Amino acid sequence: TAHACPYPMAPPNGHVSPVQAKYILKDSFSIFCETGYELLQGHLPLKSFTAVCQKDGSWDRPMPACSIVDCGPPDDLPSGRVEYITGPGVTTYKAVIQYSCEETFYTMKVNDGKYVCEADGFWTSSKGEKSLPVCEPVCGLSARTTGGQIYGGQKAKPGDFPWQVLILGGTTAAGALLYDNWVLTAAHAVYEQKHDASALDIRMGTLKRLSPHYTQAWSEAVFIHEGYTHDAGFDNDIALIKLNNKVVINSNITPICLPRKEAESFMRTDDIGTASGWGLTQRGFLARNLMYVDIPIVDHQKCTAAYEKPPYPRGSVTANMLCAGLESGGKDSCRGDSGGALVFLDSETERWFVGGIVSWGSMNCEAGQYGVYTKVINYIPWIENIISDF
Repeated sequence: TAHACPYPMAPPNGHVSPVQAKYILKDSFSIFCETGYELLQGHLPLKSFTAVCQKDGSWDRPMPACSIVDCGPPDDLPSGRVEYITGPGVTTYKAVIQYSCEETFYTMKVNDGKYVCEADGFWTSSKGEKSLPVCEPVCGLSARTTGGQIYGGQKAKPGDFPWQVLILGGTTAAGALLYDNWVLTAAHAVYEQKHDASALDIRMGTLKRLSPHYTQAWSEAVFIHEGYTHDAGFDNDIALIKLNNKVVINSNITPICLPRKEAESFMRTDDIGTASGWGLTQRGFLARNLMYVDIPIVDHQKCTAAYEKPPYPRGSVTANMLCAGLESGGKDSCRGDSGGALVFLDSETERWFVGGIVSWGSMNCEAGQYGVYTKVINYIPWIENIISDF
């Protein structure tokens, strides 16, 4: 009582493993699909398929499909767009799509935006990446002419300092936007709200600190340099604030660039940096409008020694700080707001980068009393290490 089962005809884009002239009781056959095609019984992908001829006249399992792998509609790229290369709406095995970032305010990182639909069902970059690319904000753009110092306080125009950030709530301080979801500031400015990031009301995009027209952001987490000690000097006075959401990048909101290896070239003694603020840490009155001042780097040895004459503490100025200031810029001109960025012009790239963070300094605006700033370049690995975990 051993008879044949209907000769197995493979589905399109599939084949039968053991090709026998006839199949009878107990015998078997499997179906394997071409590369880029998958076994489907209905809408269910199978690990594999193997039908066995029973005592009946029929096979125990019906023929499955060998259907092309579909990577599905490509995800939306934030601050970017997608283009179908192979053809409109085509998302199956070996189809090609091409991501692009918005033209002037974003640049593409992580790869060139080209993804192919692979056999595993994932859109895959040339580097083998199965995640979306990232549209990073272009940094260091400004509306200013140059570093053409026009002595003393000046009024900021729209787009002059698009990285400028105002930090309200528990503290009153400043910062600078990095990328579209980080804010660089001084540790002394936000140390007390280290265990309470929510209480940091973060605002940007506005020249006027009292304007109802600003862009709002909220801190997710605050990262104090572990080397900063609150009740013992300003060494390692640097902190990062993570924003809960990314901010829109336009003419009024653009991050400052981080200083690259060769940034020391443009921050030598007598090189000109710019500090901006409302006067949050000076005295008397706050400015309604954003102000700035062009100030030269002061010889470190001259500044070290200036802050050692009596009555003063020693070890005040460390290798983790730089000094800048004018030798006679009354009131209007001074250090800046606590946490604010001291910026410089990379002349090769025409991009502004942050070189200092307003940290501390004398009360008497400045001669012989310069501002002291956290030397940002010493902390690049510290900054890179935190921003890479997010």
